[PDB]
Amino acid sequence: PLLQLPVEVKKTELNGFWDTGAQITCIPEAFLKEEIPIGEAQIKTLHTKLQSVYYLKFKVLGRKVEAEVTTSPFDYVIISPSDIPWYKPQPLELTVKLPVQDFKKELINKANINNEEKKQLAKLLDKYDVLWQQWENQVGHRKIPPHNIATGTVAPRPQRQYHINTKAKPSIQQVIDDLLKQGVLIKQTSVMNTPIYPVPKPDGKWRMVLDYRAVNKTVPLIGAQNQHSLGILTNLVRQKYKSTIDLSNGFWAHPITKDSQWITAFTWEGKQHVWTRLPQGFLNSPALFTADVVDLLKNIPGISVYVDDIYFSTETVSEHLKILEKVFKILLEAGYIVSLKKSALLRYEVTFLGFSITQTGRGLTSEFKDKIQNITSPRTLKELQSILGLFNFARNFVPNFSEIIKPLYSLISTAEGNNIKWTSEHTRYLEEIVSALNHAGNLEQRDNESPLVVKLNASPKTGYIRYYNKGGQKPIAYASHVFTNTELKFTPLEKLLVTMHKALIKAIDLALGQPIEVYSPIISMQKLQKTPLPERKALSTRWITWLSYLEDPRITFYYDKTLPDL
Amino acid sequence: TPPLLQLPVEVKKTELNGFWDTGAQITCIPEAFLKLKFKVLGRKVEEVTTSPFDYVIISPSDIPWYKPQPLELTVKLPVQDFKKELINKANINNEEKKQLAKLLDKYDVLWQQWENQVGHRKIPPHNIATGTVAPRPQRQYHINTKAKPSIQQVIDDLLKQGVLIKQTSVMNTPIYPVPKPDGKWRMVLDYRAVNKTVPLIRQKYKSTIDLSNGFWAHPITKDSQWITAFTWEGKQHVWTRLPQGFLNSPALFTADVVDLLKNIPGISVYVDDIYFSTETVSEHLKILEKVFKILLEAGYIVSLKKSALLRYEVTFLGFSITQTQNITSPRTLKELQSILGLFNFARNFVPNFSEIIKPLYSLISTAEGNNIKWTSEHTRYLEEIVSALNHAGNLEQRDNESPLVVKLNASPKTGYIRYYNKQKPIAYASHVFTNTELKFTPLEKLLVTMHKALIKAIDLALGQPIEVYSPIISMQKLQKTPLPERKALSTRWITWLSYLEDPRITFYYDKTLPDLKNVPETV
DNA sequence: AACAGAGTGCGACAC
DNA sequence: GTGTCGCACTCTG
Repeated sequence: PLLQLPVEVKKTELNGFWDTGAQITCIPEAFLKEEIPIGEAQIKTLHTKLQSVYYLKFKVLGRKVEAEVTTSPFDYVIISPSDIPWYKPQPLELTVKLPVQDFKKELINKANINNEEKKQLAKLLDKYDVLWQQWENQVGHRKIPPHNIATGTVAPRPQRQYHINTKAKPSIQQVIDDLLKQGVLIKQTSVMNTPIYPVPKPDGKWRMVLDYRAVNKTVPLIGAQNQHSLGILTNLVRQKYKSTIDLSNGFWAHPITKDSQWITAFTWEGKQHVWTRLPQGFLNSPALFTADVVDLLKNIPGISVYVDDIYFSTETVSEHLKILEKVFKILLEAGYIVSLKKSALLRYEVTFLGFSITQTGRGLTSEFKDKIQNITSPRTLKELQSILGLFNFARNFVPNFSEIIKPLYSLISTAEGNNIKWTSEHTRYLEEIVSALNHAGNLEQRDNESPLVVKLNASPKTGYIRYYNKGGQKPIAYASHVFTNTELKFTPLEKLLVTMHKALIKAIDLALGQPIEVYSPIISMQKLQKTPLPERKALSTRWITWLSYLEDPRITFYYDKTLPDL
Repeated sequence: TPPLLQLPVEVKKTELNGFWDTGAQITCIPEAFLKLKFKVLGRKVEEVTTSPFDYVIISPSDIPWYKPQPLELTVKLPVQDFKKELINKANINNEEKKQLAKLLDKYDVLWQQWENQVGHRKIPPHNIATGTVAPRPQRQYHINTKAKPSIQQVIDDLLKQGVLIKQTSVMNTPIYPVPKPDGKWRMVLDYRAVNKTVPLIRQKYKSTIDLSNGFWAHPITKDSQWITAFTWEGKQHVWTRLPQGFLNSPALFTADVVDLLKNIPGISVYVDDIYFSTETVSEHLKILEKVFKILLEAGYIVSLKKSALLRYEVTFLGFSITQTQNITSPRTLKELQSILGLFNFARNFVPNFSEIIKPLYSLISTAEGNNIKWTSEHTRYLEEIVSALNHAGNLEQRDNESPLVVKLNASPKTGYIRYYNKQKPIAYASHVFTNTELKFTPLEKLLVTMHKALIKAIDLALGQPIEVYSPIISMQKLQKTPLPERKALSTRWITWLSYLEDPRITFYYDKTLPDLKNVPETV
C-alpha cells in the first residue's frame, strides 16, 4: 500500500496523489512553464480561480500516459482518476470499524442549532465522510516532504527491550498489525533499538509510546515555540456558537525520511520494527507535528489550535458552517483525518484545554470541581506536591489564592524527608481552598482591541491584583503576592509598589501591544518620585524598577478612591 | 520595471540557494559535496565546478524552460510620484532640475517600487555565529491578532525573495509587534539573549540619499543562520541575511558602504543614510551618478521617499545641515535658585567659587517674598562665570587610556552636558530645543540631549568604555534587567537598546542637578 | 521506565 | 540582600 504513486515528469520523479474529487489532473507549475496552453477553464480550488489548461505526456508507476493537465499549487501531482483507468486503489480494511454513523448522529443531537440548521449540519458530515476516522488505529497521510528527525552527530546506544505489561500486549498487538498494514511499521533490522512502553488510557486500550530517552540524548531539541496553553485560553474568542475538532493520531501522519527511520527502531515479539511516521515519545515529534497544523490553519480567522485540538467560535451559525467547511477542506487535501468521537461541533458551551467555555465566560469544569473535592489529606511529600499542583491549576479564579496556598507550600521545607507535618489546622486550610474554588467565579477573555485595566491594592500582609478590560466588569484573571520577610518591612506605599511590580511583569504580556491603565490607591505618581530617601525602606535597586515604570510610555496611572483597607 | 530574482536549487539531497548569472555557462557549486545531475525548482538536468561561497551559480543555457519575470510583491509604491517630489523639493535652478529628473529616471532599477523589497550584495556571506556558547532558546507568548496580517504580509514578501525560509533550528528568539503611526503593525525581534553570546565587531548644495532595508541585502553564511531563528505561526523562520536587531548587523552594514565609497571624498554615511555636499549643482549631479552607479553595481536599492537632495537644508544624525554656554537673565527667585543648583558641582574644582557665588546668595536673602530684584550688575557677574569655566580653568586634557564619564541634563529650552575622565571636566555641550523639540515632555527633552551627548561621546572616547550619567532612570534598569521580567519594550527604548547592547558603555542615574526653570540661552 | 509546552514553588550557589 | 537555574508537582495535547 503506497497511497502515493510514483509519477515521472520531464525525466524527474515526484509523488502523485489519486484524487477522486479531481475533475482534472493538476501538476506543479515548474513543469508547464515551457509548454503552450491549449485552453482556459475555471478550476475548482479552495480560494475557484481561473487557470489555463495544457496538454502533457508523462508516466505513472512506470507506464506511459498523457492527457490534459493544469498548474498545481503544490509540489505534487493531483491525479484525475479517469486519467489512469487501469489503476484502482483498493478500500481500507483494518481490525475494528467504528460507528461513524453513530458519531454523526450523536454529534447532531448535541448540536445547539435548529432543525433546519441541523439538516445543513447532517449533510456536511455525510459529505466529508472521507475525513472522519473510520477504523481503530487509522492514520492519515500528510502531503508534506518527509522529516529527517535523525539530526544527530553521535550515535545512540541500543537498548535491550524491558518488560511490557501483559495487560497491554493484546492492545499493542492489534495496533502493530493495524499499523503494519498501512505501512506505518516495517520489519527491519537496525543499529538502534529502543524499548516499547505502553501508557494506559481510561478505556481498556493502550497507547503506542516508547522509551526514546536514549535516542533523545543524541538529537537536538527543535526550538520552535508553538504550545502555549495559557496564551490560547486567555486569548481565545468566545462568541455564541463554539466547536472543537480533534485531529486523530496526528503524529502517525507525518512521513519521515528513510535515512531517518533507523533511529526509531524497536523490538516486538522477536522481530525488530522501524517507524515510518513521527513516533510517540520522540523529543521533536511534538514540535514538528504541531508546527504543520498551526501553519495550515493560520489564515482561518478566530481559530485557536493546541497541538491537535482545534477551537473556534462565531456569532451566527451560518458563518460557523462556512468556516467549519473551510476547515474540513484544508484538512482533507493536506492528508489529515479527524476523530469525530473526540470532537464536538456547535454548542453554546464546550470544554477546551481543561476549562469550560460557557456563554458567560471561561470557568472551571465540573470534572475538575469533582477532582478537588475528592482529595484526602496527604501523607508524603509527593502527595503534598500533587495536591498543591492540582490546586495551582485554578490559581487565576480566586482573588486571594496566594494566601490560602501559602500555609500548605510552607510545609515542604519544614518537612524532612518524605514525612510531612500535617495538622488539624492544616486540614482546615485544605478545606477552605476547596470551598473557594467550588464557589469560584467565571473568568473573562482578553479583548485584543481594547486597553488593559489593572486594578491593584494591598493589605499589610499580602498584595492583591485583578485584571480587566477597559470598562470590563468581569476579570480576566486574579493574582496576589505574599510579601516575604524582606518585603514585610516596607512602608505601605512600598508594599503597594512591590505588588504593582509583580503585576506589570505579567500585564506587559497581557496587553498585546495595547495601552495599559493602572488604578491604585496612590494619589500621585510624581510625589512618589520625590519621596524622601530617609523614608523609603526598600533598597535602591527596587526603586529603579518601580520608577522605570513611570518612564514607560505604554502605561499611565490613575487614582481610584475605592476599597482601602489595613 | 522591477529587476530579476534568484531561484531555489538542490543537488544530491541538499537544499541550497541558487542565483542566475547570464555570463557563465559553467555552473558552480560548493566544493564540500564533491568528495553533475541535480534538480532545480523540481525539474532536473545535468557541467559544474566549485564555488567561492555556499551559494550556487546556474548556467542560464542549461534551463531553457525558465524565463525570469519582473519582481512581484504585494504593495507597489508610487515610484514616479516619489521621483517628482524630489524634483519639486529641490531648491535648485529650473533647467538643472529638469536635467536631474532625466538622470533620476535613468536609474529606475536603483529605486524601490515594492514594499519590503530587498537588494543583494555580491559580497561573501557573513559568518555571524561568532560566539562560543549557544544562547538558551527563548519562550514566546501569543501575538495580537490584529498585528498578524501586517507582519504576515511582510514575512510573505520576505519569503518570496528568499530572505526568510521555514527551517527548524536549535535556538529561538522572541517576536513582539508594535503599532506604526498608520493602521499597520511592525515586527520586532528581541535579540538581547542572542546578543549577549556574540562578540561585538558641508557646503551650499546638500543631499541625503537613504538606502532601503540595507541589512536585508547582506547574505549571512548558512552555518550562522540557525541563531537568527524566530517562531511565527508555529513555524520557525530563519534569516538568510543580517536581521534587524542583531548585534553586529549595523556595524557590518555601514562598514561595507564606507569601503564601497572609500575613494569618494567628503562622504558621511550613518547607519542607513548617505550624506554628500557640493559647491555647485554641476558637481552635485556628477557625484550622484558616481554614487548611484556604485550602489547598483554593489547591489543595494535606495528608497526615493526617505531621501532628500538638492536642498539648501537637509537633516542628518538628527540635526539640520544648514547653509555652508551662556543664559538669559532671571525673573523670579525660582529661576535664580535653580541657577545655584546648576553650578553647585563647581565648588569642588574651582578655587575662588565662594566669592563669585556670594552675589547670588545675598540677592536671594535680601529680597524677601518671591519677587526678586536683580541689578544689571548681577547679570554681568554671571557673564564672567560662564566665560571663566569654558576657557581653560582646571580642564584636564583627554586621557586616551582612561574611560570617559559624561553627565548630562537639560532645561526646558536648552540642554547642558559635560564630560570628565574616570578632578574637573574636559569639555562642555549646549543644545537649543527646536519648535518641535520644545513641545516635548521633559523626559523626551532629556532624551535628545543624551543622543547628542553620545555622538560627541563616541568621538571623544577614541575607543574607550563610556559611562553615561543622567536623570533618566529606566536606562539603567534596561542595562541590567533580570530575565524573569525581560519582556518586550516600547518603541523609544529600542534605539537606545541598540546603544545599550554595547557591552562597552554603561548607563547610570545619580540624581544630581535639578533645573526645572532655567532661563534659556542668549539669542 | 515516553514527549513537548504552560504554571508554580523551593533551594543551593553566584554575586 | 537580588538573581540564576536546576528540581519537584500539576494541567494540556
